[PDB]
Amino acid sequence: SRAEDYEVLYTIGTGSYGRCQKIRRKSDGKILVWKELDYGSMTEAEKQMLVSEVNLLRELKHPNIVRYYDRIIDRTNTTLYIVMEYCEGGDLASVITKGTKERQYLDEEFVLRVMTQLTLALKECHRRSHRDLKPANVFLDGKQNVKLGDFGLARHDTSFAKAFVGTPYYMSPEQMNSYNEKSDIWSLGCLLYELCALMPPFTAFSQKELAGKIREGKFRRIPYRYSDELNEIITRMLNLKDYHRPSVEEILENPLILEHHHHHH
Repeated sequence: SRAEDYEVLYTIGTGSYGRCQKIRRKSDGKILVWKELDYGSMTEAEKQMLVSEVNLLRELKHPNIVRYYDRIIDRTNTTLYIVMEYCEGGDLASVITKGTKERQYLDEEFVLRVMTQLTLALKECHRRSHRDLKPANVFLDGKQNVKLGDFGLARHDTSFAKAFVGTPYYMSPEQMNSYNEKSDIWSLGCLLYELCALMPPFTAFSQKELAGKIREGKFRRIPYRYSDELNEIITRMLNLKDYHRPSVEEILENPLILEHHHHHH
């Protein structure tokens, strides 16, 4: 409830909408993070819609979704802190960057973990109907656990540029032309493909050239070090027809997915 109940260790990264900080809860020394959000320029309406979301966030409890812990308001600096689980392994974008730098591909076992644990995260999200599946929104803890952590809450000058300058590599064909769970399967397919090939399935120097590419639905096979089975399931998620993509259930029924690919806390 109070900011004094925690101690900032250090700033992990400055988000587009405020700092993320590694913090220690005083009572037990529990290592955590919080997101620093300056609501000083918000309207009474934005702050109510902002509350609605913190509450929905509060309501997710899943091993494969970044755990919400606490809210804190510091009215003196008009700062809202959102306390969250600390994920020691960082995000998947950094992992993918690392794979490029060191010119080495990620173990198939790792891809299976992300596939399994992210699919389970999606199924939870779907059940409760922010689940945008970019590498930067997916985290690893210290026990080979994978957690989804889209923090769209934080979303207008810096939200305009990000929506406008940013390239929609993961945009399904349908969403190019409402809610559609099969659109999330496509995004997952794009994510896992990039985890394998270290580049997105569709790439372009223009959103129009990217739309054309996406509409054809053609991409390179992932590297040959990855099994034909893994390539099949990923290819299936990248199908042009939403109804040809696997459901969450069909994905988890795949013989590739074993117990040890699931979370272990």
